[PDB]
Amino acid sequence: AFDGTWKVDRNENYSGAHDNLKLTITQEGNKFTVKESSNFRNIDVVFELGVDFAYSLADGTELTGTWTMEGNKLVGKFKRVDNGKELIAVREISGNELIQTYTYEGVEAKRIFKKE
Repeated sequence: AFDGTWKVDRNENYSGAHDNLKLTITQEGNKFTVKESSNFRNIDVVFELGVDFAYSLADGTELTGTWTMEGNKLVGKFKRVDNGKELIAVREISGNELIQTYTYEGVEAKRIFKKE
């Protein structure tokens, strides 16, 4: 749980570099980075667990939050004040994988992926 790579593997794969997600988390003593590979380069979210902070992410973000990894959960809350105004990731490792329910202004947008 939160210990190794996750997802995606489209054949050998050629060049180009296109919307190549993949998760990979591996806590190591309050140091869990998450492999939020998305449509904003790979980009990682590093820090030391229950480590609050105002950290940019996509040169036009302001994800200010605090992930307080609780074993199998992912409580905290980051927002892009400037416009997204909320892009939490309320979530817990469903079971042999994760979703990531981006809690946004009232909605529960869950992305459905997993692990490899």
